[PDB]
Amino acid sequence: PEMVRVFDVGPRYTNLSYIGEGYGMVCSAYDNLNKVRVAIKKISPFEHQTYCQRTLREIKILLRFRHENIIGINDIIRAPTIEQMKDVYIVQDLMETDLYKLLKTQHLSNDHICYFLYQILRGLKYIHSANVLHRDLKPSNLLLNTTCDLKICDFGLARVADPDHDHTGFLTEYVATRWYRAPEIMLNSKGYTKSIDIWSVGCILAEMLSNRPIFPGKHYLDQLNHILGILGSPSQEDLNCIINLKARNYLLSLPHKNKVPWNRLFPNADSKALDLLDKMLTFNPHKRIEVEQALAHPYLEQYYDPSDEPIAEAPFDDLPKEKLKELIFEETARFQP
Ligand SMILES: C#CCNC(=O)CSc1nc2c(N)ncnc2n1[C@@H]1O[C@H](CN=[N+]=N)[C@@H](O)[C@H]1O
Repeated sequence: PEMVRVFDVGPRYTNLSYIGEGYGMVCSAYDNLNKVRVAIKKISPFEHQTYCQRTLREIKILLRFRHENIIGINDIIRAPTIEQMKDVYIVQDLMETDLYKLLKTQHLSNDHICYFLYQILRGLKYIHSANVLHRDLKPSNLLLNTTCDLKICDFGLARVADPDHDHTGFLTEYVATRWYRAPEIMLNSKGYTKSIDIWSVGCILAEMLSNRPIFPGKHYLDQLNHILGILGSPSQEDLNCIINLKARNYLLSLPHKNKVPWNRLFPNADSKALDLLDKMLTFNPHKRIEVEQALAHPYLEQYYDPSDEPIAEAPFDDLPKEKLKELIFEETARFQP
């Protein structure tokens, strides 16, 4: 068996190269059936029930989705029996880079920003049409190939939307990446509505315009104060939508902050881009633009075509890992001989 930097994927996959790490490690490899290099991630989740959760979610959702702007699973490798199954290998198309790596060193043209945003929202339209929330959209979860085709990846924190149960108290702990969290997560939201993903896309759009995160909070409440430092103080109407007193009185305790105009923050940006940015980065999640409205926005008019923006055929844990291991074993059976 080949070893990189204990990789067990043969004999279909050979000539492995390290790519990176972070629930395991990712390599590229030659696929001797399809005669092309692919990406393989090795996952070792079965001890920690948390790992088994994220792994099962990603596998289940990505095997059910089929969309040009969502990464597919080509193959899954694992032992023939549960007893012998310690690692799972996920095989995907090899993608040249991701948007995080790209924004570290490349300035994007406006034409690239517009194309990337279109593809992000086209993929998100399909996700949301399945009643799924991605819940961790950020640059490193947007893969890009050599021709800038964009595919959303990593559904390990994804959930079925549940708006009726979205309310919670002030300073409720949250897992998804801090810089891309909508302001209501810190105030009164569990992140169970589609508007959580639109906020994240707004943050991605801002970052494409300047190559720097727009709201780089250094800790939990600091995130909210970066957001308010640009958006300014919420209106009386938007406060009145927050019924929870601890959250509301926190906001009322802050000094008045004026809005920072988007065209002062991004003086080179296309004005239509900044109009759509404003609508994605709206404080009140009920007033925030939805995915299909964003696709119809004038910034995207070169690409918008609802007939070519498909939706899903149908919509979409306390569990002891023994049942989760078993669930993972079952979900991955279709790739065995
Ligand atoms: C197989 C499988 C499961 N795929 C994932 O879980 C998403 S990661 C990823 N998928 C890639 C892909 N299909 N082609 C090229 N490169 C990829 N990376 C890169 O692997 C290091 C980050 N790892 N992390 N998290 C960085 O270089 C990422 O660009």
